[PDB]
Amino acid sequence: PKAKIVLVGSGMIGGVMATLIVQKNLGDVVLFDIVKNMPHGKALDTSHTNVMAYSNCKVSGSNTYDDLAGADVVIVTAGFTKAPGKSDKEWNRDDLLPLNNKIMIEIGGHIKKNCPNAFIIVVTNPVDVMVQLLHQHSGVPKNKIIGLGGVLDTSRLKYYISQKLNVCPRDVNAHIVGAHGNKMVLLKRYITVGGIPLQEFINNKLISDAELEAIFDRTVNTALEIVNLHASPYVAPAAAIIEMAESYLKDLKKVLICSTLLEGQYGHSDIFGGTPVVLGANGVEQVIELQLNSEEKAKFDEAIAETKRMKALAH
Amino acid sequence: PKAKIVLVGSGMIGGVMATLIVQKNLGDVVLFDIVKNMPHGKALDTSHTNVMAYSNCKVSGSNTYDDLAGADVVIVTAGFTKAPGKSDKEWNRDDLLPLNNKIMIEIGGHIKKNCPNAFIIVVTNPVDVMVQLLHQHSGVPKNKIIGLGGVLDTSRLKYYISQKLNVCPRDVNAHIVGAHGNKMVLLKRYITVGGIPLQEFINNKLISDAELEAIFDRTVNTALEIVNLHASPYVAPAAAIIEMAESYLKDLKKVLICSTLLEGQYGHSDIFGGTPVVLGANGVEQVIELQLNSEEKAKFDEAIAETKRMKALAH
Amino acid sequence: PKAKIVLVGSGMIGGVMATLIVQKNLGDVVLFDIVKNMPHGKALDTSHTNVMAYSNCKVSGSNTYDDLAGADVVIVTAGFTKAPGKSDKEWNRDDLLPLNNKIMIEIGGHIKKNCPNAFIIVVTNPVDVMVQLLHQHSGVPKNKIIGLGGVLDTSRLKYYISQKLNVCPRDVNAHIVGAHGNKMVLLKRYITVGGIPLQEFINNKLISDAELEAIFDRTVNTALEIVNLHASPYVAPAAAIIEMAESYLKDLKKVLICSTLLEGQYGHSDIFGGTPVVLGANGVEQVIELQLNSEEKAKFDEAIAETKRMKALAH
Amino acid sequence: PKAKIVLVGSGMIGGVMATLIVQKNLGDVVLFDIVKNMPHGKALDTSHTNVMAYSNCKVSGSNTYDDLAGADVVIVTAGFTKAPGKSDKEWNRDDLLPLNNKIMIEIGGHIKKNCPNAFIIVVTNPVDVMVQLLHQHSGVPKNKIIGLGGVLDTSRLKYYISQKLNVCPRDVNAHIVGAHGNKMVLLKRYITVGGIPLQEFINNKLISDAELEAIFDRTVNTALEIVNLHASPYVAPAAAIIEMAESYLKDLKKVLICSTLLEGQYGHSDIFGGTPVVLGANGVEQVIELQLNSEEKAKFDEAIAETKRMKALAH
Ligand SMILES: NC(=O)C1=CN([C@@H]2O[C@H](COP(=O)(O)OP(=O)(O)OC[C@H]3O[C@@H](n4cnc5c(N)ncnc54)[C@H](O)[C@@H]3O)[C@@H](O)[C@H]2O)C=CC1
Ligand SMILES: NC(=O)C1=CN([C@@H]2O[C@H](COP(=O)(O)OP(=O)(O)OC[C@H]3O[C@@H](n4cnc5c(N)ncnc54)[C@H](O)[C@@H]3O)[C@@H](O)[C@H]2O)C=CC1
Ligand SMILES: NC(=O)C1=CN([C@@H]2O[C@H](COP(=O)(O)OP(=O)(O)OC[C@H]3O[C@@H](n4cnc5c(N)ncnc54)[C@H](O)[C@@H]3O)[C@@H](O)[C@H]2O)C=CC1
Ligand SMILES: NC(=O)C1=CN([C@@H]2O[C@H](COP(=O)(O)OP(=O)(O)OC[C@H]3O[C@@H](n4cnc5c(N)ncnc54)[C@H](O)[C@@H]3O)[C@@H](O)[C@H]2O)C=CC1
Ligand SMILES: O=C(O)c1nsnc1O
Ligand SMILES: O=C(O)c1nsnc1O
Ligand SMILES: O=C(O)c1nsnc1O
Ligand SMILES: O=C(O)c1nsnc1O
Repeated sequence: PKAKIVLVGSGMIGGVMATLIVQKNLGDVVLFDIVKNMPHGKALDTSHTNVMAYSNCKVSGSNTYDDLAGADVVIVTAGFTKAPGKSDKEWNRDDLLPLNNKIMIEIGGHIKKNCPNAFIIVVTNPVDVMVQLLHQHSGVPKNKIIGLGGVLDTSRLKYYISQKLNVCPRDVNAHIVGAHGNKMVLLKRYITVGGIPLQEFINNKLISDAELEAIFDRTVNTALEIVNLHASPYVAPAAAIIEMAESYLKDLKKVLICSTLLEGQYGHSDIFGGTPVVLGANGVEQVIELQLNSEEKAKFDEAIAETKRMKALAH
Repeated sequence: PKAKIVLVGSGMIGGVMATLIVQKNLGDVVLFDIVKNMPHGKALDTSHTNVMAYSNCKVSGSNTYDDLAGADVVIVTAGFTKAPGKSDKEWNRDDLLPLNNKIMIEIGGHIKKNCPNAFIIVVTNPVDVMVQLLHQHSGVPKNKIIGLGGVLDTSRLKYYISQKLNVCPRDVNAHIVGAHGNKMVLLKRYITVGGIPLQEFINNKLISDAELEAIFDRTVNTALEIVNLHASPYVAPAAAIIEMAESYLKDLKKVLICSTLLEGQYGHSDIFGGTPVVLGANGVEQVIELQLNSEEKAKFDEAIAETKRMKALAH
Repeated sequence: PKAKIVLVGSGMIGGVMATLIVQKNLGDVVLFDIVKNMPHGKALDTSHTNVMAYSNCKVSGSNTYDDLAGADVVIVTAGFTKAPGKSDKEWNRDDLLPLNNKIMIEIGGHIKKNCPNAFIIVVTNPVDVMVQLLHQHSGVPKNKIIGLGGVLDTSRLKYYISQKLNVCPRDVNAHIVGAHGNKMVLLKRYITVGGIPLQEFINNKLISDAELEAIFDRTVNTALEIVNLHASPYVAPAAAIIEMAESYLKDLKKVLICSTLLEGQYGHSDIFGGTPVVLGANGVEQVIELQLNSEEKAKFDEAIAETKRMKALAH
Repeated sequence: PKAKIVLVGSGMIGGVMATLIVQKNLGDVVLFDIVKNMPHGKALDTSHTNVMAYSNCKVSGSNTYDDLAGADVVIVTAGFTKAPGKSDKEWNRDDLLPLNNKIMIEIGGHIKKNCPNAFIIVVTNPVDVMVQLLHQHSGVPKNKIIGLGGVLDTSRLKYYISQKLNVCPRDVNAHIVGAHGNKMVLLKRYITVGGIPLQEFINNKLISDAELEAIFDRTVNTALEIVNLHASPYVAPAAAIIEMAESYLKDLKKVLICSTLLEGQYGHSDIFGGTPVVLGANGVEQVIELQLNSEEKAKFDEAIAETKRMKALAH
């Protein structure tokens, strides 16, 4: 029987996710939200695309937490997108902390009761904090919950480099680790193009170090760039989440960078941080530790310290 | 070289269209709008999905009409979604008439100048009126412009019946003609399930005539149902438009119900109305005239009369 | 975890099936055959396409019946393609009877022992006979075993008509029932184009009755036409089988014409015959009985009588 | 209008290619061969899959060279698969030289006359020799003709490593250069897993150097392994060719290792050899030169020397 996918939060990212799930025929979808009627409306609209897509996925709205019962995958976007009061210039994910904390606790209790065996993907910011909080309150095993970060951050870095080099976007591979936010760690040493070290393209003057520095800055500030032009990013975040959910559902075993519980990797324990993992039928099947140098490790440490700082304020 | 697809209007439907184009690798996309910066922001967000989708489609924003130059396909959603002043209870597509008319004229002039050989899909309501107005002002051949209607309306009818019968949505086929709006003509006689007349399923008590009447009413009022729950429909409309655009771009020759210039079919000329057409490389390759009975023709006439009434008020 | 799909028979059709399964990422594949080493060779070749296809399906060869253990779907092509001694001019599926009978019994015993809960698709000719024999010896429920016939036969009829009318092949729908072989029943009354009765296109002189008669004859004799040009058909048969297997695996609920146990439909019981069925997670979820007229019923009876004649000779 | 793809040679690889083209709706297909009727038979069988695939690609057979007229892409598999007289134990691509040389000249003349603007992919062995011969006789620009090699060879290396590491096959990237045959150059230094250097996985004892040496040997001898089990490889070769053809047709700009004219790269000129190239709308858009060390260069030189040796014998 089809997988049951519950989207806890039916806002902008939730809507794109439901659309992409039907396009890919991935499973039945529940759009859950605290807002009355809205999820039912989005679900109805989305359900009709089964015709155009040649798919057969139910799409239903919900205002009832117990509809989590029987969930195979739960995706959590519930929460605030901006500190009610701060300008778009001064956004920052850190300010979402006080707004989204209590929400993870409430959701965690309902997961523990209704679907303790579900695979969980957390999106709510600041994600590296929120994911651990949900882990602690839902009681699920460490191999069954991850947070969105690296797939999204690297899509931007990969894309921008592919534009400069005039190659297929997917042919650029790259790693961003530690945390999802302004302290994200961009690993220049681990960038490849068609499996070839980026340094060879730099040596050939096909792309310069200065151009790469500008792309790095653009990558870190992308969410901000989009807000200064439109609104909180939702299309690419949704596509990133679905790539993760799909790897689990279809046992693809893709290597994808996500927030996961660290147990000594990079010298860190008792905290979640971004690192390449392998996602398949058993959830997080492997946690891959990059063999970072001391300079890279120092930056990783800065990222973890910021997650810890915000974790303390959420309590 | 890739097709160039210009979305004239970068609102809700435009955003889903850009997303679906990248998912399907259909061509380069321009999100054009009169609103400053917003299209650039949506384009940036959407562009990153090339990575997750294994695609290579440029996505760019625009505030400049001359970016229509070189367009292979132009999709027009530009306009108003609601009479600024009327409640959601009392919506009606007819009220969008005074709000969207001048916009078609302006767009038509820019198409004539920049991309006279493009294939045009009109979405702005009331669509059967707006499409003819754009046809007259853009100067394009009758085989190169159509309006959205039947693919969207029938997706709802097909979906609702498939739910009751527990079969694949695409396996239900159905026809709604005349016009897109409250006078749409639902043809009960032309419904099939797996290619089998629906009447056989009625004879077998698998679905009743009364159940079908309720589905018919729900179908006509779907846009209203969604607004009373959320907002103007955008996900299914977008998927319907892309199915049409894809048939053209890839020379699929799909039979799809769209608004097209009538030249004697059903007894009507000099007006656009909804009817099955074949869409391929040469645009509207065939206009199919259903052999309607007198009772069905009477309803078709009512639909055309309403298009004519609104056409007169737009002038 | 991924579905396990065992192909009992690794000849021409088995090879295309394995290829298509990897293309669609449908599940792990076992190519089983009595021929030593050959299945291992085909499996190795096919396994490499996971790279090009972005898939992750194991493909393994087997010469051991107990590898049926854990099978979710079993597809049976094992047997003879031609009476060793008869020319290509005089082929006939009936002559395969004495060559393939004992093989179904042997396979059935291994299914009963190793995978009694698997969904079975039988291909070996004459299929309407062989499928019932396998049903009786494997002990599986009637909703869990079907035979290939109508999806393949109608693909030809649909294709040939689409060529004449210049429309998308999938837009032509049609029904062929009773049995797969020279007595197949072509139902002219149940042909549609874009959901529209074919008779309307005949009335419009877009296709004539005489042209349709020629297409009907070509359809019945297609296997023979291909043999007189090349060899036993294998590419379309494989695609037809995979469409069936996919509907089951992904709970699509497609209406597809297949050989299934009749329990009074068309007046027949205790025999398998071709009729539209709905295929989903629970196997044959629905058996649809077409409301045939007496002339059509007479032809259906002729088809069943031929299945019965050959059934008797197989015993 | 749809691309026209002519398969010059309708044997085993040609058949899989036609099937995959229809699955992907890539363009119209002509199966050309010198064997009477056979291509027509395969074309007929394959054409029916348009129904199951939701595609609309014509598939036609041909025994007439002038059907090359209007070709957008030409794929050449025409020739011998084995020296008529040598055992399967002692195969070797070198022995195909005397059997396939005159065939390239004949085909080249017909291309120059009928489709001088087509993009050409050469498969016939020994490929690095045959591709240059076809280049010289067809008169096409150097950016419009390539040979199959690295995409196929690396699929095996990538696959075998992915099996050991339990990750998605596509997540392993690797490079094999110089020539397609027993002198292929496997570059251990350029292997990555999820974009991470393979050496990190070796350091972590997840895979050993000894295991990699065995995989390397298996990779070079794969064609032989399959023949000792079944027959000349055809499924993966076909998938590799289609990935190349698709990158061209859809302007994907994928980095793919293929045989191309060298003009100083690696110190070599006036010969074709395997190296990463970028394939898009303009054919070979970029030729990428790996920054090989002296030890790797020495092996590249050995590969080129073997191509030169056989080139001389073909004249
Ligand atoms: N991890 C990452 O890489 C990214 C994280 N995000 C974060 O994801 C979150 C969602 O983003 P959007 O969808 O754009 O926001 P949105 O505001 O459009 O949607 C959030 C929805 O959650 C609902 N909600 C509030 N409490 C709830 C509860 N208890 N249960 C269910 N629903 C509840 C709200 O009514 C709202 O509809 C934000 O915190 C954003 O910062 C956004 C992009 C990327
Ligand atoms: N034909 C059909 O079956 C359907 C038609 N529609 C109609 O499509 C239209 C668009 O719907 P949505 O995208 O939801 O509305 P929306 O309001 O979200 O987007 C409309 C966009 O057009 C822009 N615009 C205004 N004048 C313009 C101009 N001269 N050039 C370019 N852009 C301009 C606006 O700034 C706005 O961003 C509405 O009229 C709606 O009624 C909606 C659903 C179905
Ligand atoms: N139902 C339908 O619409 C169609 C049915 N067919 C039938 O399907 C059958 C297979 O066709 P092809 O693949 O082209 O034939 P094929 O001859 O290429 O393959 C048959 C394979 O079965 C193997 N085999 C024999 N006994 C076996 C056993 N006990 N267990 C496992 N394998 C065994 C043979 O070694 C051979 O490799 C034929 O009977 C053909 O008539 C073919 C096309 C359509
Ligand atoms: N480059 C690579 O990585 C690989 C190359 N190959 C080579 O590709 C070639 C084809 O392989 P298969 O399809 O398995 O062989 P095959 O023997 O099944 O097909 C070759 C076909 O070419 C036909 N032919 C002969 N002369 C012709 C002409 N003048 N015009 C058109 N057709 C002609 C033959 O009748 C035959 O049907 C072989 O040389 C093989 O060694 C095979 C695998 C990989
Ligand atoms: O990175 C993003 O796209 C983003 N938008 S709002 N919150 C985020 O993490
Ligand atoms: O039918 C619709 O989905 C619709 N929403 S607003 N305007 C429309 O025609
Ligand atoms: O119908 C067919 O394609 C066929 N080829 S051999 N046996 C068959 O039923
Ligand atoms: O490498 C191969 O798959 C092959 N089979 S025969 N000739 C070849 O190059």
